[PDB]
Amino acid sequence: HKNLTTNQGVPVGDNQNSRTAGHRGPSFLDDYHLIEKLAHFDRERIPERVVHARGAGAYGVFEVENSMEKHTRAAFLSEEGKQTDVFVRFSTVIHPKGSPETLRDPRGFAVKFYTEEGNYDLVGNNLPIFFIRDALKFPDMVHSLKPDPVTNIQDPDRYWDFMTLTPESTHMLTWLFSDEGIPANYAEMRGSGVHTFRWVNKYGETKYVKYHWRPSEGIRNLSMEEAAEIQANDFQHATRDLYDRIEKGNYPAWDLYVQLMPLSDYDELDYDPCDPTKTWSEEDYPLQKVGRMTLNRNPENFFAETEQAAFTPSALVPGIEASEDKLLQGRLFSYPDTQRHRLGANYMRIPVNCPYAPVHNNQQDGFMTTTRPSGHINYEPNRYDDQPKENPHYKESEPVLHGDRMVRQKIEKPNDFKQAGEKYRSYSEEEKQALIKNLTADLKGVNEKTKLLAICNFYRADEDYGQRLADSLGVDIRSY
Amino acid sequence: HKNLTTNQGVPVGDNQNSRTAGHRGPSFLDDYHLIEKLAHFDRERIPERVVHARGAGAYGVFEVENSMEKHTRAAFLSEEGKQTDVFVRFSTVIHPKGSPETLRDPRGFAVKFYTEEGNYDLVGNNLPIFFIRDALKFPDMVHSLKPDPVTNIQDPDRYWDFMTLTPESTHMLTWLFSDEGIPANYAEMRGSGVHTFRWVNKYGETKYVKYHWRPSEGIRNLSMEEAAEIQANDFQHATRDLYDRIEKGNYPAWDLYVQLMPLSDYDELDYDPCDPTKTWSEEDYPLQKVGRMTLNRNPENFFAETEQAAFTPSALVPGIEASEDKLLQGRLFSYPDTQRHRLGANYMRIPVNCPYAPVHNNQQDGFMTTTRPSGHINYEPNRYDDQPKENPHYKESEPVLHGDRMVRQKIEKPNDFKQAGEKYRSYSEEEKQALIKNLTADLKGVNEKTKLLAICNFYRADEDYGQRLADSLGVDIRSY
Amino acid sequence: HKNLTTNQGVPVGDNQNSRTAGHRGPSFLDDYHLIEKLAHFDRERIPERVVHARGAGAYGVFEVENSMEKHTRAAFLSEEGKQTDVFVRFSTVIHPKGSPETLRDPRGFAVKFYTEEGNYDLVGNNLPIFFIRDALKFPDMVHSLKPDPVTNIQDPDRYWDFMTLTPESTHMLTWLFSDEGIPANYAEMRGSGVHTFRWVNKYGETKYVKYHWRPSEGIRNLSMEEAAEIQANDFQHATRDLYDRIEKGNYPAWDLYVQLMPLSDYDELDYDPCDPTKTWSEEDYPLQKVGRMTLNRNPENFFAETEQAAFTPSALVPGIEASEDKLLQGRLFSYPDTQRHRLGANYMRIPVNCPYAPVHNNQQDGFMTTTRPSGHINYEPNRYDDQPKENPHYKESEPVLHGDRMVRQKIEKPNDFKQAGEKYRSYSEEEKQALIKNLTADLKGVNEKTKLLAICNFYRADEDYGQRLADSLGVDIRSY
Amino acid sequence: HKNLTTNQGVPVGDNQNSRTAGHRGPSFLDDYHLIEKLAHFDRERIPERVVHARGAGAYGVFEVENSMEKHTRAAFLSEEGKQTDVFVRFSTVIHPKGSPETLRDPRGFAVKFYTEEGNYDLVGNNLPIFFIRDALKFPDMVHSLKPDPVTNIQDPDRYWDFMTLTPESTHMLTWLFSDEGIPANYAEMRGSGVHTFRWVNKYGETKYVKYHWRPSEGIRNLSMEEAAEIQANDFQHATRDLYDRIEKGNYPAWDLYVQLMPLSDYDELDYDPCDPTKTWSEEDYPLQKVGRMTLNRNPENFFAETEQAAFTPSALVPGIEASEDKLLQGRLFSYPDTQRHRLGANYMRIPVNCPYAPVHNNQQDGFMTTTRPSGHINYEPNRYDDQPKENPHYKESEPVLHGDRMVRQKIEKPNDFKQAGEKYRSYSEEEKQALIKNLTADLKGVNEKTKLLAICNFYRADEDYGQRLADSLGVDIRSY
Ligand code: HEM
Ligand code: HEM
Ligand SMILES: [Cl-]
Ligand SMILES: [Cl-]
Ligand SMILES: [Cl-]
Ligand SMILES: [Cl-]
Ligand SMILES: [Cl-]
Ligand SMILES: [Cl-]
Ligand code: NA
Ligand code: NA
Repeated sequence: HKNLTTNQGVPVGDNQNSRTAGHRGPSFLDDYHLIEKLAHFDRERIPERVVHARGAGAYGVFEVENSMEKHTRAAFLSEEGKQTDVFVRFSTVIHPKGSPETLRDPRGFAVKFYTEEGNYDLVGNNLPIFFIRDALKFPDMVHSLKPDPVTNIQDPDRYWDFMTLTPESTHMLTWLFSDEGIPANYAEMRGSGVHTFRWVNKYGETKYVKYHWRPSEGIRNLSMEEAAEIQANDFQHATRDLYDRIEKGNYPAWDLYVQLMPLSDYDELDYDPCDPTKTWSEEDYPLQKVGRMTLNRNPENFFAETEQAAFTPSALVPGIEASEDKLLQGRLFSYPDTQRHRLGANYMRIPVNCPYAPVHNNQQDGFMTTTRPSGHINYEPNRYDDQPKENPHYKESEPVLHGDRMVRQKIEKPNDFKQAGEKYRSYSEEEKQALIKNLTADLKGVNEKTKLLAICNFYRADEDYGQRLADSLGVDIRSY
Repeated sequence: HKNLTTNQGVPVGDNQNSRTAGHRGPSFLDDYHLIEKLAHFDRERIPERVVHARGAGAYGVFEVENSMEKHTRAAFLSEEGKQTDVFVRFSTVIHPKGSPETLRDPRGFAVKFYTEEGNYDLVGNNLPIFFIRDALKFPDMVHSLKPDPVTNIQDPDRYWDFMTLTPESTHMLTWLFSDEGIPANYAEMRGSGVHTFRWVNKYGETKYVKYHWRPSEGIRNLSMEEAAEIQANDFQHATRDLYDRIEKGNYPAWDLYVQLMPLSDYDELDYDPCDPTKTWSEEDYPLQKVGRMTLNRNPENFFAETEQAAFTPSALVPGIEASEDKLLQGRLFSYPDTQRHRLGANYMRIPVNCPYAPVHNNQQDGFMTTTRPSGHINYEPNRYDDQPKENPHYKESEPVLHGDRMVRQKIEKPNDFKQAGEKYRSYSEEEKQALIKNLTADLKGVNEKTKLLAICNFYRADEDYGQRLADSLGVDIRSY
Repeated sequence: HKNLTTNQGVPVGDNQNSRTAGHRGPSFLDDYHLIEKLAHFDRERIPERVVHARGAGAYGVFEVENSMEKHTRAAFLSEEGKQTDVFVRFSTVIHPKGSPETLRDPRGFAVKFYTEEGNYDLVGNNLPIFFIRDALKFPDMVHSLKPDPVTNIQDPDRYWDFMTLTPESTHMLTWLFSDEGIPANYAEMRGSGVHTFRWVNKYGETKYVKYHWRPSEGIRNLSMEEAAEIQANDFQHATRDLYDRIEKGNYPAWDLYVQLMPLSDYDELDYDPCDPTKTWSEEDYPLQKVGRMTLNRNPENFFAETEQAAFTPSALVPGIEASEDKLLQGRLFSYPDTQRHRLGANYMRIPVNCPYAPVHNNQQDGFMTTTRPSGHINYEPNRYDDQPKENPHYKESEPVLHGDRMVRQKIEKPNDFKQAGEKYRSYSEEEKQALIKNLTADLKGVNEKTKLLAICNFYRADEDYGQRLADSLGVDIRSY
Repeated sequence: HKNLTTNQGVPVGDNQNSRTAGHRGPSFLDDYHLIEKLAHFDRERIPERVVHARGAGAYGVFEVENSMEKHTRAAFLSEEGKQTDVFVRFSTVIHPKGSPETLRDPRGFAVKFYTEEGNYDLVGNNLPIFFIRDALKFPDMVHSLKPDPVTNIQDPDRYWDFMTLTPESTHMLTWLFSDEGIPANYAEMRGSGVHTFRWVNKYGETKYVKYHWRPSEGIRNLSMEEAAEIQANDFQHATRDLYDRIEKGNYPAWDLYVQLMPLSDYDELDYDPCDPTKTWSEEDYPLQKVGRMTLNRNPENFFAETEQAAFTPSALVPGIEASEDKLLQGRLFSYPDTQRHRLGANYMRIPVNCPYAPVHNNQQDGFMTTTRPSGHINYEPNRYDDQPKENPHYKESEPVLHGDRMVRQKIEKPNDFKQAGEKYRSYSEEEKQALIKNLTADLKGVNEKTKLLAICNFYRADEDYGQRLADSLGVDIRSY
């Protein structure tokens, strides 16, 4: 048995009735419990994520099967059997909190590893490539996909205007308009790091790496009709499914594989291996098993832990570094930036975001300082041997720069269409039909000129691809 | 033709490429256009409304048919034919911003009238009563209805626990579990002030008043199966329908009626006329036509005008005052309190929220001061005849207090069940069948003891009502 | 020995050099440690307090000498010898952070008692009365006293305009313009509750109470010239003194006394005992010793503890209640209101603001949720016997209302001048000379009409008082 | 004559009395004017600037005497007689908002030019060099100079610990401990760009540039004793002096000069010309007159205009670019980053911060959106010719990078002592005595080892310098 109290710790005498002039009169200003309770209620909500606002979280463990020390000094990967706690958030992308999990969208697949050398965040999606290759375009792309700023409803005419004028999107659209554009839930779902990163070993040697997550449950997708039948009765079916699996002891898992590529392989490929519109061949750069992640614990509070969770691709650990990928480069900035706005300056002290490894530094103050700081010395260098100092065992690598000037210029070998064609041809006939069906339903209402440009882009990917789409849309492409 | 610019007004040379070390190298910090554009992107979102987060707005006009000056000095009601501009937001209640408009919920019906004596907000719902009668309970009620704080899914076991232990909710639930719990859209929908207010005329005479909005388009509702079939294909159908009517010149309208009641009728009744769980008889207090409101204009920008719209029941104008209704009393505080958090201290300068009437006062500063203030004199009294002064022609009435002490105590004559029984019996047989069906589907999974208490509450309302519900839930109540 | 780390817990390799294109080239965006460290620096500051921005804090203990249970059920006062931890902040009033502590101003004297029945804040000043008697005037008053909104310099012509048109200020000005307007430091200083409060005992009986703190160190004050000489060499002398006394073990202390007055004495006094422009005669309502407070510990971090400290007069504990004082009434609202803005919705979780008594309630979420919440049940009533419940042993009293109606009307018997005359006459001749001197230097540049009004107000207080001031300002008042 | 109103535009009946239960009873919650007026009061303050918090602003004009088009395409410099409007803020550095203007500190000298090609901010100080050369050290440097985080008082032991361990500070300390460390006011004061920037002409040719502002009123300083005498009677004397000069038509002015240096001179020098601890010889790189800035207009409101003013070194206009200076490089980021926090995401719409040049882009939303946005198209590329497009006439230059790797490494030729020794010798004997006096008073209480290191640093600058300082501090340095 417990008293209900104010936030001052005074037991509440009456949690039913306001204080008033007799039993039916107007209310008094001197009712501290009323005003405190209402004022906190009035302040419960914080801004949702700018994208990926709808999602669900879980905790688990990652266990190493094959140590990776030949290729990376990363501590969490250093020995067979090593277990590292994780927190994971899965999400849709474009619509707000509260929106259905049956809509077409990439899915987010964000993993926070609480390592002995700091937190490492791998901020992936299910699909392994992206629509764009430079972060300067990201607000433009998002604004085109988001609901129209007048009507508040998503408009294909708007995003297809953008995508068509951005032909590097063609590979990604070829994946997203398969039925994999609507994963059945979060458990039966692919994961991908998307970018190339750099792995750096104890000798200072560097390889390029890609990450892949393979579901123990298998990959399963929904047709447009299957999605509509679910949407009719449950607009949070994937959140529900994740929670329910874990509560029942049916823990979903993913095996982590990597591909590894010598830096020197740049020069003989017909694409840029750091162009995030590209995959790497699994025949030429085979998947290598690393370990397995199992999610086995639901959060205790959705707001405190899942809504407030903060991931960033710049949360890198020794042995794992960014590549030169221009899309990645902007993400390094945008995440902690948006998080300072969304969550406050001190968002890294929110429990789910805290490292297991020690934090010592000379930062101070900021809104909601709750950590009980002490000491006179908040600057370095200083004369005190016991105060925190830099440690040169933990320097990052020094990537070679091939460029001689500060430039704004597209990468060489963009190759916008080749891999889209390759993906198209890799589809079964049944898969090709679904792609054409899904594209047609999306394109049939859009501006004719934009519709034609879309057909043209897909035709450059593969002639059959583009001709089938033209036929299905009733567009005659003879004069071209 | 226009240049794309930074916020400094410098034309942008290249809106495609980040600044990098050659065409493929990493990105430079000295790229003001990238950082500015990303940072503003990262800050687009503000907190959504704590309740009624999903909604849609429109502008229009209210015209007086019958001047109301014998009963209220309100300027906007003073003459036949007098037109007043309005802004209106319609909404659901419980789920977040992107959530479907096919869910069961009251609907918000908020009207801002830009009058010559200031803005008047009538912050209504479609349904004419409420679940509770004291604002102290509102965070409890909402927390029970909202998604479970662990799972992020709404749970009937939670809100039926609260509602059953809050028997004053019994009238409201008898309306909400009719098919009127799911209006077809925002146009074919009732509106209500819910509370009794006080109207005060030029002689200082006061009557109690209730407001009702009657749709020109008629009232239409959805069965659970009809709601599911719409939900399958459109989670924003009511937002779409409002915009589309207005874009096509098919402007929806509502006629405004009032009921008026002498203060002295308090003793003539077996309920409190300021208990918001109660309606007033239309036989005994007939509806009197006031005028008509027609919505004819969509906003130019959804975020700036609809998302940032701020209404409050305390935005009263001369001749219209609060009643002693303890639920209303809390609302007077909570809206501008939540708005200061949600929108900023200076939220009343946001264009949609600005009055048409002049604003002059001694308030100053606050975040985002954009109004070009001037002058040395920001205090009153002051010796300067030209500075703003108080005006005694605009004093409020002085309501009589019947209570002799500051108390926390329920109103007398709560009468929690009588009007619920009356509403039940007023239903057609078809309507009664839908109510039972809708209650049953909601109750069938809840805790058995709570289930029984719900049945009991409805049985106290009407024996047939409660017995039918018990039969439909397979609960044997012989022996109570 | 410790590593400097990022907020991700990664050891920092180099805390001296930014990442750049060779040893002298421009900087890279991929420098997580630079960006994180700068971005947090950029966010260190929060808004200062709207008034009382300059101040200093200390911890200590209050011990009861005489139990107060005949008069109040307050727990912290129940027994001889009972010790309660306190936090205290002392302050100036008008100028910002960083301003000198040699300026004329009331001094704040704010005490938080961490009691077994919740936190009790007594938010006093050194002087025992105030300038105004209704909170509606507080922003006007402050704006007049604050630096001019154009020039950023305080202007006597502005605040004497307000004060002279607000004759209730006349008693307060009679104390503030003694040399007690400029206390020597925070230790050698009076403290006062200012307001009448209500004390309620175990039988439900109520008395009015005033609080007084008497320094162990005695009261000492600075002449205008003494203040200037300090200001020359130390603009933070009182913050320095408080810290230094404590660091050297010379702990300052105050004895707490009360006056007590029957409610019934209202009707036979020639002033309102809840008018905060009034004191109560110490002959007629003698000082009664309660206990002693000793300050013996400096805070560990000034920002986290003293800057973030939040006091409110509405932090009342059982046995201690507001009076009807209309100035007090506004404070109940304003403090927690400002604090939600200044410190965040969860400011009560900041360590210095936390109660020692347990906190349990159904509030949730809000910016910077750090407390690891859990559970499904965030609503009451609920079916769970273990969840927090109200406790009827802790109801507040029910003050009798003597008023008929909701009114906006000055109190009866304002008596603006009588006590100001009595205080004048109580001054030694030296003290009377200082008063006249300090008033004269402040008034001599003000608008002649405002100057004459000031003289009149003081002449109504006491003829000799007003005549002396007139003589000293060279103003001939014979014709009046 | 005007009505005082609420923010809803309702005339106020009574601005003196709260609404209460009779003339003396407690206060009612239904008092919208009280709550609104107090709640806005409670939200007036915003965070002060993290450094340079104490300052004053004025408007004026800059006029070109000698067109600069041979060296820069900057529009505002393109023709003789061309006038550009400016806003200017002057400041101190380390202490908070209300702190005295008589303290030792660099002074800020920030100029915002409202040009036809956008706003150009030149964010200078009075002194022409800085303490450090890499922005990574800036929060360290500030934390050491700021008041101790425990005591709230500045401590020379703390900043001298840092500066002595940061020998690059030696030149700057040599200027700051002359009596120029305390300018007499803001008018009689030097201005400096400090950094080398790049000027780029219409042919794409680049030179290094330094900026210098020469006061029409001359340079005048205060001794320590002169400063104390002013501080005794006025802690805002420079704020006062600037306002007063302008109000009486005694407009202060500064002539702008530049030095220009070929990029190819890097190897001809024994220091790095982009090391901000270094000046360039006026013999070798002569001062060239550009034009004159006159300040002739005080702001209308100090908060709206001066407190909310936002400058950034990254507000560069075509023809003027950053140099590789690593200190500059961090500032490009930190200013808009801190401003978004301090002022809100939309701080560029605050009037003083608005460009005169047109602003069009695809940014949207954010707190306090007051600009009435419209249109469907908030993304680029898009199919619409009339929407804003990039303009390739406004590309920035492409600086040559001399580095081949991403490194964290100090510049070559730091040369920490040489220019300090040159400055020392350039002082008159009277100036040398003041420098020694000021350094001695600052150093005499610091830790002995730190004291010795300071002496060593200054002795490396010049033997006489160091020996005089050692003699004056009583430190025997013969064994070294
Ligand atoms: C320029 C490109 C991109 C930008 C600018 C960007 C920016 C952002 C931002 C600002 C957020 C909100 C973060 C928060 O509020 O805590 C976010 C979330 C997210 N992004 Fe991205 N993103 C980009 C590309 C990508 C890519 C390529 C992926 C996958 C590789 C991805 C996966 C995600 C995920 C999964 C989340 C949600 C993380 C969570 O669960 O909280 N993003 N992104
Ligand atoms: C209508 C009257 C008043 C209003 C509206 C008002 C409002 C405020 C506000 C808003 C603050 C800032 C609080 C914070 O940020 O924590 C403050 C501080 C303070 N006020 Fe008042 N105040 C009033 C009268 C008084 C009175 C009568 C006293 C003493 C009797 C007083 C003593 C103080 C003190 C000591 C502080 C500083 C709190 C601290 O140390 O942190 N005030 N006041
Ligand atoms: Cl921010
Ligand atoms: Cl640090
Ligand atoms: Cl006002
Ligand atoms: Cl707030
Ligand atoms: Cl609660
Ligand atoms: Cl843009
Ligand atoms: Na191994
Ligand atoms: Na010329």
